[PDB]
Amino acid sequence: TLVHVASVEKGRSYEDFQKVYNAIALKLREDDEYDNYIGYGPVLVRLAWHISGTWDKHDNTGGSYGGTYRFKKEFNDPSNAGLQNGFKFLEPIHKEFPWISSGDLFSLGGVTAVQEMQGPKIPWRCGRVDTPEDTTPDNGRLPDADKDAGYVRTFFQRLNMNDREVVALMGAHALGKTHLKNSGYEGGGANNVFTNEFYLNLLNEDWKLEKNDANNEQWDSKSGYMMLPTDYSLIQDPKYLSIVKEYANDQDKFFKDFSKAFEKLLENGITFPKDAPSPFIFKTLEEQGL
Ligand code: HEM
Ligand SMILES: c1ccc2[nH]cnc2c1
Repeated sequence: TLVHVASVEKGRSYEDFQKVYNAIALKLREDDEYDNYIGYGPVLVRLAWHISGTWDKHDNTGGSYGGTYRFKKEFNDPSNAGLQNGFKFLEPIHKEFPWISSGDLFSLGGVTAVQEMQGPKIPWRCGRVDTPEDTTPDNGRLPDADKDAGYVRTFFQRLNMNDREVVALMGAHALGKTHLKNSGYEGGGANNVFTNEFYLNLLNEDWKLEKNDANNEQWDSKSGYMMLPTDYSLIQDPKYLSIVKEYANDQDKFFKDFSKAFEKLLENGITFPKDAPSPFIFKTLEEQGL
């Protein structure tokens, strides 16, 4: 119903966005201490998903386009607790590059994090345009963690995602950790390297249903790993489980499927002129010798 047309920031081209990529990537390298030396990679990915995950396919409300996370209603969404750190991270980036829209910056931060953490290339398109504060979606559009596969499946229909896209997207839970103070879930062992480990862990660990100090159930393993009830639902549902096994046994296929679904997620709600530039594929720092 609402239409949002991609409008390229004036006169900008690939090299401009590569420059923004690189500033994000260098800071990512710089600020290595954050969250017990996990770095900001994971929270930037989470931020990019939460700013896109407000989308509603039925009326094209929410979505990354409007960059509405900058307004207090959305930034104070309880579902977004902890994400202020990612916002604070990108603040000097925005100040150095004031011409990039908020939506483009938030989504590009997510792409950059994934690639720098050795995940797949994620094609990325520019052209999100900031929209006014009253276009900010209401709280409560992001998913709950204490639910089952049916919830997860239904939830993601609203973002136009199918079983394979959901299971692939969840693979980002290889990254970073939960924070009791943020979500009511107790962090387990944490990584900042993007791999298909989330699926391996699901299938190979000895999971026990435990209560954490916030009185929420989560699945914990002797090895110090953890899963959310919605994570675990991927192996409880037989359709989800088949895909989990696939990604666990095929790193390349996971990367390819993640790349597509993550780009899709970041682009939901946006109309790209026939006219628009092709998606950009940014080189990593290591590819550039930086
Ligand atoms: C049913 C879906 C999902 C639910 C219930 C869920 C729930 C959560 C929870 C509770 C947190 C911890 C927040 C805090 O304690 O710091 C979180 C962390 C995170 N989520 Fe999800 N999530 C879902 C899907 C996704 C998807 C689609 C992505 C991205 C493609 C993703 C990326 C992340 C990342 C990277 C973290 C780690 C953040 C950090 O370490 O600071 N999540 N998830
Ligand atoms: C968020 C972050 C890390 C995770 N590891 C397993 N499930 C997770 C959710």
